[PDB]
Amino acid sequence: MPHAFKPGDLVFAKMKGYPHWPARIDDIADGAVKPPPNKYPIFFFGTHETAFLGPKDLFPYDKSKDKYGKPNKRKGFNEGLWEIQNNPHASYS
Repeated sequence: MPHAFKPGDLVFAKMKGYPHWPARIDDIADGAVKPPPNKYPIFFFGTHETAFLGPKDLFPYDKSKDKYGKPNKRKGFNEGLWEIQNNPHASYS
């Protein structure tokens, strides 16, 4: 059965006006800006941007890849597919 989201979990994350996007739940580094309550730090593969999202916008990668894991015209998306599949836990700093 599902647990709560934890750092390292892989997802497609949904933001308004964007396709479901390969992403991971990030850690918050010591000394770094924390998310608002009920929000997780989301690292988007390919674009390498962070946004804060709640679970309603987080789709677990294993369950969702057959729907959302397909090339997209959007900038950085295809890079993003490679990253989540090939090295999703790497430093992209």
